[PDB]
Amino acid sequence: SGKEAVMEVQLSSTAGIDYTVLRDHLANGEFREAEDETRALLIKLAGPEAVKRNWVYFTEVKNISVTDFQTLDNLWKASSNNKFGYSVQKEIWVQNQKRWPKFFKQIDWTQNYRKWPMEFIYSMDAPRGHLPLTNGTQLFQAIMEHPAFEK
Repeated sequence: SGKEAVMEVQLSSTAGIDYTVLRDHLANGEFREAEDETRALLIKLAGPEAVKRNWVYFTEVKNISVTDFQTLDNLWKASSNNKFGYSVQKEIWVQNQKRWPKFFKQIDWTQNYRKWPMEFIYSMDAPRGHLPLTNGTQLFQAIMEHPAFEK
């Protein structure tokens, strides 16, 4: 169903975050824009200091709620026949023995080191775990180690 699946997802937030824009991108298959929206929300979610400077410190992922993360992940999973999502990324990372460059290769972020944003794959043709992005490396870790997926 693809586009229909994204719509079925319940859109919930501890922090009054309006996921519709993302949802609408992800539904209509607008992965590039969805990625950009995703980043922007993660910033807003990390709290005021994060928003002021406009990137996120790995420390601040602690601040982001389970629900909000789960919502993002649900949508990304939904838009992708469960190929995309933070949780997916954790799975692929754990499956590669938490060994980073093995993982980065399995996620086709190297296929070199794919240059953003022209050189990335924003489509259903992308490998499982290719999206979304999160570009050191402690940040991305903190996300996956987050309790929303642990589980």
